[PDB]
Amino acid sequence: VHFHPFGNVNFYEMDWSLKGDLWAHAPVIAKEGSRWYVFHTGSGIQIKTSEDGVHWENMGWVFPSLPDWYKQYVPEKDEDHLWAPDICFYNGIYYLYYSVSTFGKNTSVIGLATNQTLDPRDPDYEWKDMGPVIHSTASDNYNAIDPNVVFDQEGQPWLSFGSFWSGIQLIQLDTETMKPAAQAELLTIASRGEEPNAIEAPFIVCRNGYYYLFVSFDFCCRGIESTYKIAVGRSKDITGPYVDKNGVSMMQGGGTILDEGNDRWIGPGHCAVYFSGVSAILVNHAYDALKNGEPTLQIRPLYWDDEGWPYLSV
Ligand SMILES: [Ca+2]
Repeated sequence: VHFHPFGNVNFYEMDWSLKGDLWAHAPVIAKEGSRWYVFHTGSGIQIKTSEDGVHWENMGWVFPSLPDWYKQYVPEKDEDHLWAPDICFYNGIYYLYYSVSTFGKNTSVIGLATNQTLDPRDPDYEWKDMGPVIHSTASDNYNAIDPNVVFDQEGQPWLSFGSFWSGIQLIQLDTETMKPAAQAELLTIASRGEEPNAIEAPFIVCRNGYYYLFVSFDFCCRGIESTYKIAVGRSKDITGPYVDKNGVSMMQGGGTILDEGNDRWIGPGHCAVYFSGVSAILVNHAYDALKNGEPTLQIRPLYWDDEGWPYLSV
């Protein structure tokens, strides 16, 4: 995809036995030139870099000091952790969306930071605070966190996001501002139909005339007791209805489970999917049962069957 470019690398031929600094929650990846970059949850948005995409090293962060406008949306926030970023490349600019919120509340706001390049060595490197994208107050029936941008086949950028409450939301973005028009309609596209509504961290990709919505089911942030599961559904239209393998709509708890974790890597969640030629990778974090259940970066090749459904190799 033009907005998540990786060149001519072949993900299927690579060894994904990662090493280095791998602690990470809700990681996303981008490649510029010969450098790989991971952005994840943490103080001012944490950054990791790699030469090959296998050996990772912690670098700095996007915001050394948090913008004052956050307080207008989340006055109660007392720490500097920004959550689940999303990265895309468009018109020579890198758009980094992130979440500003407080655990358990829907008084949240998704912000946008842009940069001309991802390489700090370049004179043009500067993460600019481009303000709020969309927000939720306690009166809203949705939570404005966990953003993901996807450009449909027709070149139209869309923003999906959401966590609990009414579920996964979808809204059109304008190409110029890369923000929703003031009167853009907000549409709900996935929900467990349960209470609490444990669905979040949406990620949409388009493959062979189909849009695939990956989401995280159940619970996070509990170490080895996390119950996260990665689920997926698809639709011919970006707006839905997204349905799973059994024909069940994702608005009614539908979703085909891609990974439920195991006894070594618990509760895999907050995924991202990238392509390069005929290859693809699934990126996510999982709790390390061998290291105090710390959120750990995971990258695995992602295949697709004859029916078009994705699956992880063994
Ligand atoms: Ca995400």
